[PDB]
Amino acid sequence: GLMQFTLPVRLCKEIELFHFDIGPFENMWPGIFVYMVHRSCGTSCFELEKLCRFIMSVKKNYRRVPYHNWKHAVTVAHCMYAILQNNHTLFTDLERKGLLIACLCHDLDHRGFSNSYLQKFDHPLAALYSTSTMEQHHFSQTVSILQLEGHNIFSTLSSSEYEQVLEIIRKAIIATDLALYFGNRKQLEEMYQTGSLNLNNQSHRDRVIGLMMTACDLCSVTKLWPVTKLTANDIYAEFWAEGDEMKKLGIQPIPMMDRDKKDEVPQGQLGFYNAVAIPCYTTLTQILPPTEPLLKACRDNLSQWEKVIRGEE
Ligand SMILES: Cc1cnc(C)n2nc(CCc3nc(N4CCC[C@@H]4C(F)(F)F)nn3C)nc12
Ligand SMILES: [Mg+2]
Ligand SMILES: [Zn+2]
Repeated sequence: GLMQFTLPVRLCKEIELFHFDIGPFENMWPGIFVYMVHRSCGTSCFELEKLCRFIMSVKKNYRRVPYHNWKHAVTVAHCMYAILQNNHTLFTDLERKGLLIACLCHDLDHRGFSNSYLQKFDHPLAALYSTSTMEQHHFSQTVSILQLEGHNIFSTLSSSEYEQVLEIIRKAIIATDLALYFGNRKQLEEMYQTGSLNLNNQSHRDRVIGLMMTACDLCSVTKLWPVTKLTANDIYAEFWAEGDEMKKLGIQPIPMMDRDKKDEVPQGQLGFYNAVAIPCYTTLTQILPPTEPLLKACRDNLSQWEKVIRGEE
């Protein structure tokens, strides 16, 4: 256990910042993740051989799709790392263990299609899981990989601690269904404003961890503008392929997914920042003040989309 992972200087410094981009070198992403586990959890948290085997099977179970791919998994895990490292004393040891794994696993075996497309196509997954269809699938894939021989990274926990970590992971992964975010955020907003928010209340922590999951999942809007803008291309590449598959079933896609409305993307981003992203980081910053850099970066990117609309960029 004298075997620390170490990053080149620029990465060692910049990985601590919320806006870090993990880079185009896929083969460095596993080491970046182990580095983050070792600092946010400890060199004691997992056996290195088991953790390495788990990461590589997780990678193999992400698909070659434009956005919901292995790079997205590691990107979402890094945003969680930055949240955890900026709120040293707010989280339990089980939470530090579970949440980086949940982030790495949270889109396992994504096919690049929405819950709504699986329901309209009548995919078998839509009959097995009637709500949060893909997110129940991602959690089921995580359990599968944890059960492969030599892949049980939680083997040193008691039965009850193992049950607890798998429940943190399950709830964190379900919470990445954006349909559930609007309601979660409204309850958190009321709880904060009436001062009823209690981090010793388990159902309150669960809500706060859900919002952390949304914030990490949406973190492309918190990056430097060139990263944000190029990530948006990948996001729409998926939506528009789904739009094409909606038109093949004889269904007009929603505007978000209709490549004929390419021109409105700037205005679509404004709506998304104002309805989803800004509210997300605003409520997160109220509950967890040291996450403010996420809100500040989001607002800078909103202002860049505003520039695009005025043709100033
Ligand atoms: C989940 C998520 C994560 N991260 C990001 C950055 N995004 N961007 C989105 C798309 C947002 C969105 N774009 C549109 N547009 C685009 C043109 C037509 C339509 C409108 F007519 F509005 F302009 N509608 N909507 C709702 N969804 C996400
Ligand atoms: Mg997802
Ligand atoms: Zn995701």
